[PDB]
Order: sequence, then structure tokens, then C-alpha cells
Amino acid sequence: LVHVASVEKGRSYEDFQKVYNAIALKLREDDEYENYIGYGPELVRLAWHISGTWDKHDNTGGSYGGTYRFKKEFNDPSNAGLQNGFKFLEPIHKEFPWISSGDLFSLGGVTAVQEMQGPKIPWRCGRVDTPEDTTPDNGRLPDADKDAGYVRTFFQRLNMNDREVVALMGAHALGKTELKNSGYEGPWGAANNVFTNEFYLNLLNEDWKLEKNDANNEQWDSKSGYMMLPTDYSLIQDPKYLSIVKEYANDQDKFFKDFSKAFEKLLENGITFPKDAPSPFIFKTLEEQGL
Ligand code: HEM
Ligand SMILES: [Co+2]
Repeated sequence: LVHVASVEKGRSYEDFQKVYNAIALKLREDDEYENYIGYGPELVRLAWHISGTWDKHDNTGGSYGGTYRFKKEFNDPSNAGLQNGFKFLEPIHKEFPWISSGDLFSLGGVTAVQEMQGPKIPWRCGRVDTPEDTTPDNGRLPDADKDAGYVRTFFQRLNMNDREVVALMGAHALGKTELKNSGYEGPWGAANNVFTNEFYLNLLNEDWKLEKNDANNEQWDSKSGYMMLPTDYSLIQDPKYLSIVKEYANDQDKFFKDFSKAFEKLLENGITFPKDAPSPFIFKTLEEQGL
């Protein structure tokens, strides 16, 4: 199956910068969310869960179709804790009804990452909403109680290699886990509304202890009150992953370039851009607009 990007009828880079700006301004407006974490981390996770449904073997799932708008997918157990980010975006869709759902969910994550002082992430429009019957069944998103072999194997389905995996997992500098969503509890670090390489430094520098939690799942805890999922921990248990973790912990510039590429790829897997499709767009932050 082939999904060909189709640019929203007469839209252009400034139309999409407007939508960016709208999401960015609402991030500021609602920055009290989750005792001032803000909605940024939730939007990044949202954009990853909408994209993470892709199966490269038959091109099912993926961001192009905007299928998260159907109750089968937004009620996926794996998507618990994303309902507020979804509701966040709803009025903005109402403000810009010409944009497709997948373009909107994808753009939410690009916007969040940039506004949280992360790398610029080029973005491309043209995802086209696809009907209810194309929604992917539940179960395509990764489990957290697993090891490096699982992770490596899992991400192969998303066409991601070891560097891309380690780079993408770096978004766990953002936000936190909550028992009520995922059965895990705590943040990975202190500055969890800022996009930095802190995840890698914490993995490497903190003393970690396997402990069982209130949901009877096991997770790795530090006395500073940080935590690592077993799949996060697997990144230093595996020699090849460990090497790249060290690389990003030592060079945030390198992490930013690698993350930007991997995240764009993640968001665009499944999509065929025609020969005369427009080039990727890089959005200015509010800051760069003096807004
Ligand atoms: C083996 C792959 C993955 C696993 C098992 C995993 C697991 C989880 C867990 C269970 C949490 C907590 C959710 C909660 O309780 O609300 C979560 C949070 C988060 N994850 Fe992942 N994740 C992985 C990959 C990714 C990737 C690739 C990214 C981004 C490129 C992503 C970004 C996020 C974000 C930003 C949050 C915080 C959301 C919040 O605070 O609102 N994760 N992850
Ligand atoms: Co949350």
C-alpha cells in the first residue's frame, strides 16, 4: 500500500507557521499543566504514538492516516496519558480546519520539541486523513518491561537502527511516568520541560537499583528520585547501545542532530513524497519571531 503526500489545497509555509505558532502560544498559555511541566512532553509522546503504529512490512499504521482520531486507537491502553494532549490540539484543529489530522499531530511534536529549546526539526505537510477501517489494531507500541534485544527487534519494524533508537529514546529527558497511565512512577531527570541530553547523563552517572513499584512492575531508581524503565536501562546493558549513550552524553550537539533526523523520519515513515513535493520546512520558534 502506498500513501502519497498531498499538500493541503493552496497551503504554504506561512499557513503552517501559523499553526505552529498557535500550538506554541497554547503551550505558554497552559504552562501550569502538571505542576509546570507544561504540555510539551505529552505532545511529543503523542506524535510518537501516532507514528509508532507503522509496520514497515505492509505499510499499515503510520502517521499519514490520522487514525488516532478514531476511538479504537485513542483508547489503546498504550495511549493512556495522552488524552489531555489530544484535547489540547482539538480546538487548534477547529481554528485550522484545513490541516489534516496526521499533519496536526505530527506538528504538535515538532512544535513541542523546538519550544522546549530542542533542535530544529524539519517538517513536511501532506498527510491525508484515511477512514476508520484503516485504523491499526491495538498492540503495536512497545512494552516497557523488556530488554535490549526486544528494543532492537521492535524498532526494526520502524526501520530504525541502533543510533536512531538511542537517539529517539533521548526524548525521555522530557516529562515523567505516572502509575495511572503506564504502571511506572517518576521522572528520568530534573529539567523535564527542557530538551537536553540529560537522559544519557543520568543513565550513565546515577546509581541505579532495581525496585518493584506500586503497580507491581519493576523499574530502576536513583536516590535523587529519578527512574529508568527496564527498556531505558537496556541501553547501558547492551554494549553497542552503551557506546552510543556515552557518545550523546558527552556531545549534546551530536545528540540534537541525530534526534532531529530520527524524529523527522519517524514522523514520515509510511509516506511517499512525490517528486515535486515541497522541501521540508523549518519553523521559527516563538522566540525567533519575537513572539
Ligand atoms: C522502547 C520504546 C519506548 C518505551 C517502552 C517507552 C515507555 C514510556 C513510558 C512507560 C513512559 C511513561 C508514560 C506515562 O506514565 O504517562 C513514557 C513517557 C514518554 N515517552 Fe516513551 N517510551 C519509548 C519510546 C519513546 C520515544 C521513541 C519517544 C520520543 C521520540 C518517547 C517519548 C516519551 C515522552 C516525551 C514521554 C513523557 C510524556 C509525558 O510526560 O506526558 N518515548 N515512555
Ligand atoms: Co503525563
